[PDB]
Amino acid sequence: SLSGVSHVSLTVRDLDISCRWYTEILDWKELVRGRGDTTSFAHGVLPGGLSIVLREHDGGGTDLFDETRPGLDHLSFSVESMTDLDVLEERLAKAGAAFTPTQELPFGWILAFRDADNIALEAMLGR
Amino acid sequence: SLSGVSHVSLTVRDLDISCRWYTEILDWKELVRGRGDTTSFAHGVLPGGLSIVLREHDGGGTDLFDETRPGLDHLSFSVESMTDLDVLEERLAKAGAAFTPTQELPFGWILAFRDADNIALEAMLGREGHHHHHH
Repeated sequence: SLSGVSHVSLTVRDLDISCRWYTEILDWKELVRGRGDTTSFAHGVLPGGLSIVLREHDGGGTDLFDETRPGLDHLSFSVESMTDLDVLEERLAKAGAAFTPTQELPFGWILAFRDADNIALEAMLGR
Repeated sequence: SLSGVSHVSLTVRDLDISCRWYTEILDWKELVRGRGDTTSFAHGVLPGGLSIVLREHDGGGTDLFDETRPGLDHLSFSVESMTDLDVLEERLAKAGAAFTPTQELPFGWILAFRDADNIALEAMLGREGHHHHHH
């Protein structure tokens, strides 16, 4: 049957800028780079093994991510301990990224942040 | 350390339509639906454990899924056997959904399809180290 996620492909405004951001913030490791007919991409993997492909589409506007547009509302990553969240907050702050400090909720702790294109991301330590 | 995807929250034009679509196509099972500040949501889980939250924004439904816009380009699921792909194609066809026949590639087989909001999805089966091409 269906097991899980093979990989998530995210559209970014500037490949290079996003590659650096994901590398610095989430330890994303670029494996290969490439060029499509109307796009440029970078396939990378996060600690834990999750595959994340960043894709820049030709002649894209300046337009940022918008939760109200069909597609991604937000992507939530699972972490192993509170330390992971502390480290993320430290990296986010140092990069001057937008983020709301870890909040404790009924089902766990959530750290909500935004990438270089305002894409809504979260890191959660579940109970 | 980061350990993968906790869950994926998708923005959809019509919550009810999407719930039925995901239930019927991917055996998504709704665990609870509620109301947020400016949204309606339904949290469900897929076979294999992946959590998917469907979310309808009160002020949404005017723009279309557009992979050229920041956010999701496409979401690819891992499947265990060819039969999983065969079943998906059958369901997609029966439902009159948008999809292309499963394609055989060097490193595996991929079934590309769209949900009710045209969001780009894929089902993937690996080749190397398996015997799916030996039957």
